[PDB]
Amino acid sequence: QQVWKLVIITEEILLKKVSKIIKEAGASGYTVLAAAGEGAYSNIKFEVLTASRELADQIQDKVVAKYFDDYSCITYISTVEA
Amino acid sequence: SQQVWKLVIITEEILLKKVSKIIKEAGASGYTVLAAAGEGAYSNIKFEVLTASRELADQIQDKVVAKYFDDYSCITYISTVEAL
Amino acid sequence: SSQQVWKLVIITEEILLKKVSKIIKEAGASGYTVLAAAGEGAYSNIKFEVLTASRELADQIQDKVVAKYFDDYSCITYISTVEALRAHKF
Ligand SMILES: Nc1ncnc2c1ncn2[C@@H]1O[C@@H]2COP(=O)(O)O[C@H]2[C@H]1O
Ligand SMILES: Nc1ncnc2c1ncn2[C@@H]1O[C@@H]2COP(=O)(O)O[C@H]2[C@H]1O
Ligand SMILES: Nc1ncnc2c1ncn2[C@@H]1O[C@@H]2COP(=O)(O)O[C@H]2[C@H]1O
Repeated sequence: QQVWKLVIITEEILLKKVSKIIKEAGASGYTVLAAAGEGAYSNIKFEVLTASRELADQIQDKVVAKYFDDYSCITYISTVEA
Repeated sequence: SQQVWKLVIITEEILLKKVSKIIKEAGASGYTVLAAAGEGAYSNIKFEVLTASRELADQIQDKVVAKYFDDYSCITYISTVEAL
Repeated sequence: SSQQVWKLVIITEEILLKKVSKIIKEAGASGYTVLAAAGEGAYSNIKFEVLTASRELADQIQDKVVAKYFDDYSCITYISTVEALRAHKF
């Protein structure tokens, strides 16, 4: 019941593209919340729970490779108990 | 100092008052709600409830899941954090 | 391939947005995220999330906000750890 929580915080423009990467990669779902900040609720925070670290890592590695340079994004991973 | 538990519940908006009732009636210090959307559209809510005792978190959790999980789209998980 | 970073959360009334933001930046944080929130102790609270690679940085921010506002406003704070890619700077 120990799963991994992937977080992606990125510009709101990427809502469909990032949720595509999540859905296709095989995640059972995702959560998304409106967010603001610096680095106006112009961003979104993705939360993807996955049964395996490797899946979380694969989603993050694709999102980062495709979008980290041309859009402002951060991402991190933690573990939770389900 | 002091390790507390973070119970997260994600359910749809209409359970807001019934779930908050369960949290308060279980004797939690309080709770935090954020608006959220997702797939498993922004008419779901995310509860976060922090508790000194994993006991308290687990009861609140089972009582919510018993009453509503089968009939409503709903997820939950627990982690630990460091409070003051 | 991963590095430990600390995540500081502060939940306060929305009116404290400008003051708390300024305390985060003045301590040298690379950034912060804010979400709108409601709760009990409609979305008239705010949740800050501040990631940093030094627990000392997180401790300074937390100590200053607690000292300044936790008497006069209803707030909570906590800290946990997360993992980030080494390639990223926090
Ligand atoms: N794997 C997952 N990761 C993160 N959030 C999820 C996951 N599965 C379900 N959820 C959340 O739980 C909610 C249940 O109802 P919804 O499908 O409307 O929206 C869902 C998401 O917000
Ligand atoms: N035990 C708890 N778990 C989660 N959040 C809390 C808890 N106690 C207080 N809070 C949050 O702290 C906030 C302080 O102001 P409010 O009472 O408006 O709303 C409160 C909640 O958002
Ligand atoms: N150190 C940090 N802690 C928390 N959030 C951050 C940090 N750095 C950047 N962010 C978030 O990542 C977002 C990236 O785009 P923005 O610059 O619009 O706003 C940023 C913040 O919301």
